Amino acid sequence: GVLTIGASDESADTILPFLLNRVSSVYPKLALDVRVKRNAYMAEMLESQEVDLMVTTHRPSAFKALNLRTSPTHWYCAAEYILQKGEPIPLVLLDDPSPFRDMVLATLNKADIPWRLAYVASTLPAVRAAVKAGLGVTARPVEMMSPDLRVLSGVDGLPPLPDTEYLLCYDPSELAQVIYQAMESYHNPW
Amino acid sequence: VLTIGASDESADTILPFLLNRVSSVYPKLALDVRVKRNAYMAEMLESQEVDLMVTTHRPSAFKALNLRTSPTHWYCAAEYILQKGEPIPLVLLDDPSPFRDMVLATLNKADIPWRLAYVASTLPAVRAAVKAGLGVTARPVEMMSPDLRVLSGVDGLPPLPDTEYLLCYDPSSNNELAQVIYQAMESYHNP
Amino acid sequence: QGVLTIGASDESADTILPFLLNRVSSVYPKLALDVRVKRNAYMAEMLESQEVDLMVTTHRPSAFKALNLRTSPTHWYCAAEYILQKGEPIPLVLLDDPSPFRDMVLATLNKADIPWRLAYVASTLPAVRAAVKAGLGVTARPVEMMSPDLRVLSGVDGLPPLPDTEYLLCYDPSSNNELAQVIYQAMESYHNP
Amino acid sequence: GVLTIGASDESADTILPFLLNRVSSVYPKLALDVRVKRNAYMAEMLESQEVDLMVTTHRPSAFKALNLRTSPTHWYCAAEYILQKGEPIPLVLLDDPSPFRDMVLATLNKADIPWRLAYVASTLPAVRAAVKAGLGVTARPVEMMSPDLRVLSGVDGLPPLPDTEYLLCYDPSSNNELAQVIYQAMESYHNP
Repeated sequence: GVLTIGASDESADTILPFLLNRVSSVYPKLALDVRVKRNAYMAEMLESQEVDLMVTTHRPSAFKALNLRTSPTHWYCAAEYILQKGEPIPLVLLDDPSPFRDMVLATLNKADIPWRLAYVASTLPAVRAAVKAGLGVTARPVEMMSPDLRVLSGVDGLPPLPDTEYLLCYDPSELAQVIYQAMESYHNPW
Repeated sequence: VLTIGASDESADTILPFLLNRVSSVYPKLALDVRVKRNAYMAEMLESQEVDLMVTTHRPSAFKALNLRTSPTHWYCAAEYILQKGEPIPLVLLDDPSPFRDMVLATLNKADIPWRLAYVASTLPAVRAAVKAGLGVTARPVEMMSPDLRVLSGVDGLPPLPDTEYLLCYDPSSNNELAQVIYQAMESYHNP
Repeated sequence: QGVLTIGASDESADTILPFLLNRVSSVYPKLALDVRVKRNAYMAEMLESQEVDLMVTTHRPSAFKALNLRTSPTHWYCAAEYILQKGEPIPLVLLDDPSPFRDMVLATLNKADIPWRLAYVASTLPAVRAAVKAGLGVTARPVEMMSPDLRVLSGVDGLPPLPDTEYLLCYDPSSNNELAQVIYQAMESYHNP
Repeated sequence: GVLTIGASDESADTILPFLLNRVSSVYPKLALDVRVKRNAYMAEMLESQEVDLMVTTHRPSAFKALNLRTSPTHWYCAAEYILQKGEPIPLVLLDDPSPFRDMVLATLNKADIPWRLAYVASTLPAVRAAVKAGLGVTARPVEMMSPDLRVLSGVDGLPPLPDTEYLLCYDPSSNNELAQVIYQAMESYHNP
């Protein structure tokens, strides 16, 4: 057969290595089409059966969703960046939609923290680069950590964040089913 | 409103350096950084879609300032087993990528048997397959993570050309942002 | 123009000593730098005996001035594909005493009635990280240890939160070393406007 | 019983995750204390039988030595470090002994390149920290590469460097049956 996997850029390089390793070890005859789009497009890709399985950081509402990894989410800035207390937090964000864009704005609002969109771009590479160059502050899971970056946390004025879930998602409505369930009886243990 | 195009490769490696300097010396100026695949960089700078370009493929018709020279290495999974004797299983982009063109030529010019074990459309798809131990690729030395192991001559792979990180400009436009920023980044690498 | 002796613990030598040594050897380009790197516990003794003029540690002293250079979150780590069986005592990878992180991880887990066992005790950090990555157990370290070999354990895995780790530049006020104080006075004027 | 492995500070965290991982899956039956000392002191530890195995990047003369990893060795400096042309190359090195210091000076003499010791340190973390702080140049295996750093190659005028071998080391003239059984386990599992 031909297994098509959809993964967000975010979960593509963090948790797809471990999955894609296991896919090509138990079913070694099977061709692998890994399609990477933004995290927003992942629902439409699984609904329209463009992909057989999905690895996302945004829980869907209509599809069974197995959790592969839960990461703490951190505020990030450049290692030598200066977070100016008093002015709005200068945010470096994706354009609409990334739940993370939606999520970080909600979190700073619920803490009465002014913010600003210092840099909006359409891809993670543009966002990652802008934080590292120190154009402002962003939020991603703990796996984005490089020596380029520093964590901004409560003492710098930034509120706690929800966890990141890296979710394998499957549509109940044959090769999608067996691979999901092979990851599910191999996830807990045994 | 300076629009900078950067290859998927060179986006996080060499654009932090540039994007830092533009938004510090000319801190007023809005930034549209559009990042596409490595091949589309040539087309984008001529068609005036971008003001500037940062790629690892030297163009022939554009000014090209070299921002960094890194060695290119073969990579496989840290725990990968490369079976010497049977064909080199490549993890590559689909056409086009100069890295693909360079890898096949370097394997062809040294008469090494190979195969496409995995052809992908994006770097995140390629990296995942290398790290999962689906085959080998060649990328600049900046991709080295603990997931990966370096293949060198010892394992049967010939040396690879350097990776050049290029800031590129089209002189045939009226773009002051392009020209003065290209000359400004020339005032740092070699004033 | 003198020879500045800086003491750093294994952890804060790697994380923030590049940042420190960069700032020192740009304002005083003539000044020689002797950095002696030991465990985190020997750091208090070293500054009082003026074996070093200044110290960078993650354990706040009781007797010394302390400039805060970075406050990082502290996280539990295990190997990326490690399996934490809920129900068995947590197998810990630790240093022997003394190490602040040990005292914290033991105090942390005791403070919330979670059983543990010493799956691996090591003598040095390179041994500890190697043991965490080998999937021999759990640890707690600042977020700066995070590599792809590893996975972070949080609340959903049954582990309590951790107090932050502070990377502190310290000075002996019971001293006469213009070197220590004036270099100390340089580091807060770049970490704060 | 108790398996004592010595690792260099260098190779302790690079390739010892794999070995100590493999020891504890085939023999979860034995306790193991890994003590990491400087890269030179590894040999004396195995001859004086303080440790049963060694993992080093400096080949010893008296002991069995399994090749576990051959990775390219590179010049490093700070990502934005500025290497002047003719002026002598300012080196960031350990003080004697680290064979790496011996190797950097040996190869820089084979091509007649002027140098100077801009920064000598006591520990690997102090040397790497000075390289990252951008006080000069060092040469370390490709596993040191982080975004802090840039690689110096031929383009900038520094000569080529030899590979690094991460070697599992054992003394055959000592009858540690546990040492050899772990050596052959890493030898029958480094070759499938």
